[PDB]
Amino acid sequence: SMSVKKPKRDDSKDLALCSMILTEMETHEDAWPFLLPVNLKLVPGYKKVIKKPMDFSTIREKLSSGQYPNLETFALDVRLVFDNCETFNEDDSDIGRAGHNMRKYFEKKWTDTFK
Repeated sequence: SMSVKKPKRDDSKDLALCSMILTEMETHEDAWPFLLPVNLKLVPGYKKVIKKPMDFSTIREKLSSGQYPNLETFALDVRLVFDNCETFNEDDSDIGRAGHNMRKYFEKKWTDTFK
């Protein structure tokens, strides 16, 4: 509360560390469904159904330009990518499986880097 603070967690490396995680996600072989924004002209149903599209290239631009106020807002956009994928793709599809794999990969990197 006022003039009463928990000890200051060092967040000075968070930008660099999120960048490295994002690099590792970018270079994963199952990243291909997620590298660029879904083409909203060419994928029927996407625009109406997925209220907040997100992809790695959009996260990367947001990261590079100081649009994440903290590491939790960064994790929320990464998770959004996978939540969107699950909303639109069957579990038993290449893209559906890619999404589950990438989410797993991300969550472990996140835990090991920050928890």
